[PDB]
Amino acid sequence: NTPKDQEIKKLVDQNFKPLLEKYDVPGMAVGVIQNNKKYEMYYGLQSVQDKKAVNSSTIFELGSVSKLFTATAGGYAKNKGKISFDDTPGKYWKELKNTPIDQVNLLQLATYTSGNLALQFPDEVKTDQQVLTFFKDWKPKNSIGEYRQYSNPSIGLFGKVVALSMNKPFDQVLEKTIFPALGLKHSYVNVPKTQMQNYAFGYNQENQPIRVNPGPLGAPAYGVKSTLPDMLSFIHANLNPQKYPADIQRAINETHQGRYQVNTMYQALGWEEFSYPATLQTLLDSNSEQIFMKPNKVTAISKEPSVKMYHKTGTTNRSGTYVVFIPKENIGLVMLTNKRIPNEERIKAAYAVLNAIKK
Repeated sequence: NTPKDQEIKKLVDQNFKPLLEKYDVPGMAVGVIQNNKKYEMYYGLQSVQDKKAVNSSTIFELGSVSKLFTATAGGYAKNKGKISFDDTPGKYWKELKNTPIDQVNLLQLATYTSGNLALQFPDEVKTDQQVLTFFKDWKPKNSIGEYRQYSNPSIGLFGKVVALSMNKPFDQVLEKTIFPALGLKHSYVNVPKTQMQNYAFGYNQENQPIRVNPGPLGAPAYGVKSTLPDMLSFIHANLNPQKYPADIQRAINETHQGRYQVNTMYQALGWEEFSYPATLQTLLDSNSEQIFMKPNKVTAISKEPSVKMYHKTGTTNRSGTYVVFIPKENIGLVMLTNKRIPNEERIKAAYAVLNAIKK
């Protein structure tokens, strides 16, 4: 183990490992990628009932971090000419033609500015048929494009349209096109039976194992599962897109462009973006209740910040996910767990590790 191996292990042991006992989390995988070198730390149990330890093959649910793959698929479709972000959803989902939702464009769906879509579908919307009925009956409220409200229905519709534009179901868009283009070999929307023994159980607040299939249009919002080595490769592709072939390189760069600004945060496709260096308070504020749950007025970007960093939290439940990268520093970090941990704690631990790593 190199001098870097030891230093990084120590930093991760100092800042992430205590979270396991503090929040009774069965298992965790934490990785750092720096200058094309991976550093992987595994702790605890993949499955409590099986006494299977977390390892490099463990597959974790990504939760909301799944949206980063929806974003990449959309950047891919757009740069192949299959969609334009100025298109509306009825161009592709023909039953939405001549309905009010066909007045919202795809970029506005992908970046949560339709003006009338909340965090979740209404409780009564449970089947694919009911989702279509929901969108046909939809009416706008706030001026389209002017207010951000984080929303699983919003990006789910975006992902459904992306799949329609590529003439494949969304699961196939990821498993047959996007994941292979990124070199990921153990990332899934549907975990195959030959991998079930590697699939971590999620654990609720009562520490019981929980597994559920997605709701309607759920896969683009929270439906991806992946390993720590695969997620480090994904961060590498975001740090060095120029090393990848053009179609996926263009897709990745598309997810890095700021689309509008809310206070100190810039919304890109999937990724949240910040001027580097971002103070700890700026990163914490991006996960305030105000930003997460309320409608916030957006402002057009004058010019993008000159030096940037990017992160995404994978809230949900039965899992904790956090990913962050800094192009200037050629470094990034991934945290995966099989139990929820307060976002505040994920951000603080990653901030301390990244601020201490020697160049």
